[PDB]
This record gives sequence, C-alpha cells and structure tokens, in this order.
Amino acid sequence: TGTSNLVAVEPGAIREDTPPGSVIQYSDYELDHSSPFAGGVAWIEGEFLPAEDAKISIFDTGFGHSDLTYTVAHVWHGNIFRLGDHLDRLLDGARKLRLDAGYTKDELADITKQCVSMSQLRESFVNLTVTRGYGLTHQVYIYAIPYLWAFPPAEQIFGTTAIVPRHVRRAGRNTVDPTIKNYQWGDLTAASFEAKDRGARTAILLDSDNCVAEGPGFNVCIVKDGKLASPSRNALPGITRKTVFEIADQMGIEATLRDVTSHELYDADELMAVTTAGGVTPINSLDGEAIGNGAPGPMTVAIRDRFWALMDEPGPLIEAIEY
Repeated sequence: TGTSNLVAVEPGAIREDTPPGSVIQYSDYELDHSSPFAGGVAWIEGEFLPAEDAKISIFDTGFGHSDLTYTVAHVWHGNIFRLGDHLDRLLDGARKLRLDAGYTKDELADITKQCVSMSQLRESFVNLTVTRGYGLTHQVYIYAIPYLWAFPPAEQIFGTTAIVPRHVRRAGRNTVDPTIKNYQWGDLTAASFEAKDRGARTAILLDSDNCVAEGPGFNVCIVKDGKLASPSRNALPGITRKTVFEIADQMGIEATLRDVTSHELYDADELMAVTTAGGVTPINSLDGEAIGNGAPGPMTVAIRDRFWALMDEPGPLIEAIEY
C-alpha cells in the first residue's frame, strides 16, 4: 500500500463532515480565492508565501539529521488556542537542542497570527518548526493550512480502535528524546503500520520498562476507578493533556502524571488519545477489546465536550485572529 493510518500533514479540504448535533462543528464562511494566500500560508526564510509553494533547502540539517523541534497549535472558529504555551514549549525545546530561533516569543506570535489571518482559515493546523539550518544559520519555518484530524471527526465522537504493537516500542528519552517534539517518527510510523496490518486505527506504544509511552502523534490518558492518569516519562508534555488535566481538576477529578504500567493499560476503565490536531478521542477497544462496553466512556465524553466548549469562551486560553 505504501500508506500508513497516519493523517498526511499537507494542505487539505477547508471543511470536512462532522457528526450532526455533536460538539465539533466547522465555521460557515467562504474563501476569497482572488488572494493567492487563501487556504494556506507559509512563512519561509522571512517571506510569507502561499502554502502550495512552500519549499525548504534539501540541505537543511533539519532534513538530513532531523535536527529540529516544532509545535502545532490549532485554530478553531477563528480562535488560536494556547499559543503562548506552545511558544514557551517550542523555545524551551529549542534551547535544550542548542537551537537559536533568532526571534523572540512575541515576534513568533505576531508572525504566526499573521499567517493564519492571511490564510483566511477559521479552522487551521498551525506549525512552527525550528531547525539547525544550513550555511551555520538556524531556520524557523511556520505554516497555517486547513484543519487536520489525527482521528476523523466521526471517531472523535464515537471512538476509535487501538492495538499495542508486538514488534515496536517507543524510543526512550536517552535515545531520540520524545519529551522534545520532533519529526523522528521511525517507531511511530512502524507502529501505525502494525495497527493497520491488524485492522486497528492506531497504536499505544510501551517504553522499554513496559510502562505506557504515547501514541503516534498523541498522548494517552487512562481512567481507572474515577481517577485520571497519563505517562510522565517517555511522552511529549502535551498541551492538550495539560488542558485535559485542567478540565479534570475543575470537575473534581484527581489527575496524575505518573508511570502507568502495561497492567494498568489493559485494565483501564477508559482510554483516550489527546493531541492538538483533533482534541480528545475515545478509544473503544484495545487489542480487539471494547474497553468498558466498547463505546466512549463517561469521563472521556465529559472532558472532550468541555474541551470543545473552551474554543468559544473568551478567556486566557484563546485569542481571536484579526482576519
């Protein structure tokens, strides 16, 4: 086939069908296609560009050594979500990689919001990448393209399916460090192919001690006896996870970042995937199981629906794009 179960990260449809009456609904608008920026904008080497033309030097060490970090923010109903936290994480990871963006956090925010505004997209997948660059000048690339779904909207509402790979584990923090968001998906791609080979949508990877790590492009949250847990070690410190933990705390639910063993993963009351590109996804079954009754669990539903409500509530988590 040559195609995994992972969403292709490329410019796509401006809207996609979502379940009627569900908490996920795209905005009603039209693109002004006389503007070449309509539908997708990239900012490469200091120049704003139409997304379809966005190109980088093949000699960027961000390619040949994947020597880079990045972050992804989402725009929903014209509002960008937690951009400041994303910029903090991006710059903190770049510092750990000895990468110097050359721009301040405020400058990157302005450029990012400008990419979104120019694209006209009310729902957008927004990437900031900082690479080691080439002759030695580190490079910053930003783009805003139509919204991308790690799991289709239908699975956000009605749940998805997962396996634990028989043949793959997540790279550990002492090898290709997953606590810094990176393009090095060798293990994640391998796990996605194993999932597709086995008829599942996605994979939950373990680390070398058989503790839960994360999935291809998402953190995993585990519900047991009314408590919420999520791996602390070999997993990205996700912003969706952070939001889910804030939501849980407000609902009076105890949420803990800790080691979650493989025993606990298989014994879960509920499982969910959380990531910027699509939010909170119920996981109905594991290794051919229906965790619980095989449909989205009550805590997952409460947290997911609350998560999407935050996208429209004025407050510190969202900033409107000027457009």
